[PDB]
Amino acid sequence: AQYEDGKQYTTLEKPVAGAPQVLEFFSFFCPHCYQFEEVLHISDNVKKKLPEGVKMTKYHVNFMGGDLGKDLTQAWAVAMALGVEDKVTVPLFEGVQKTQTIRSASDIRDVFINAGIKGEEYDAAWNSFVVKSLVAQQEKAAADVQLRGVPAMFVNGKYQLNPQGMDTSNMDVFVQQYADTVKYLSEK
Repeated sequence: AQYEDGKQYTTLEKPVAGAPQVLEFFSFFCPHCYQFEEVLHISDNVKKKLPEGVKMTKYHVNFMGGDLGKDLTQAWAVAMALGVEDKVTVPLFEGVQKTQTIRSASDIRDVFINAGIKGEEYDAAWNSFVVKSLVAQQEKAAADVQLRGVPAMFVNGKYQLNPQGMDTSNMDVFVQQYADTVKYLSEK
């Protein structure tokens, strides 16, 4: 074919029922995730090519950056509950990896305050049980698919994107190939 198992994607030996249609995993500690987010805008270019009536989910993971890693997964859960993913994603990445000014939960909280979420509203969300389950969901979905590395994309719990098997000479070309692959897998 032109799209072969083991080449632009791999297939899960243990498929995952009821999974989100397009499921992406990242870490604010993950260097390629930074690339994927602010240089390549993968999430965004995938969205643009998906059929629709298809929803896109993105989750943070715990296995990078120890204690601060977990804090970031809760903070992402807060982002998700308040719907402020778009206002914090970039300063969260740059605070962990570029400026290195995120060193504690409090520094994470600063990013939200500066992004305009209110302390009262952030602390309330942070501590809410809706956020607890949303953390639980994030962990469960990573658990369901044997996740040991990020970035990672899964399409209906049975296909996993394999970017090592795509050309990287041209970034735009890598992105199109990536998204088209998601689209092909979407339709499968």
